[PDB]
Amino acid sequence: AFAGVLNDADIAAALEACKAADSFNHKAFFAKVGLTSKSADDVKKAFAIIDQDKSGFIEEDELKLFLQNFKADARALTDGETKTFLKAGDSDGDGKIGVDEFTALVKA
Amino acid sequence: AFAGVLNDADIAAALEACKAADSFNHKAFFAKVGLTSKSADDVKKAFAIIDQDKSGFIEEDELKLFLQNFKADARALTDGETKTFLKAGDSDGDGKIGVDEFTALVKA
Repeated sequence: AFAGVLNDADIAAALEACKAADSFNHKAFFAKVGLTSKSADDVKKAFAIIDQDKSGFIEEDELKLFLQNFKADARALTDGETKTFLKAGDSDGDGKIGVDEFTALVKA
Repeated sequence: AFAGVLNDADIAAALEACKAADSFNHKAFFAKVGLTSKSADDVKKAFAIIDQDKSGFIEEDELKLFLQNFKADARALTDGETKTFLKAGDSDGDGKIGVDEFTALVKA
């Protein structure tokens, strides 16, 4: 879903680096794919794609499928990767990530 | 110190993927640099290099400098990366990593 608004090669390389189970690092991913340098406005767009059901939050089931928003055949994160990613982004502890949280996960 | 027993390109790419602060992932690193496919005997050799003082353990100060064993000018891990890496490898909770622990961190 980003393929048009993130570069093709950046995505591929991002995915290749975390093909092994439990090798995912969201900072590593974000930097490589090129989202860290994006505008808060484009980051919000990115957010909406990940939030598959448009609930206004990225729930754990959506975080598990994070990579698949980038390349449809990407692997699911393991439970440990998902919990780690959740824990880093979920500032208020509601077990989900809201747009402001997402923005801080991407940029900081 | 591995440059002769790990490939040049693998190391470079491993380092490039984690240049950003807090982007380090030991599984990602290990897989890319090529240590995961090594013999328990070569893994022990790797261990001895990281254990800079030959105490028989990789203490936290040595883990912080992990990358520098691969390329001398590599960055130090942040405190958060080091704690995470320590926590994943330190099975017995003595705050350091022994060779068997290291072996399981690399292979599993």
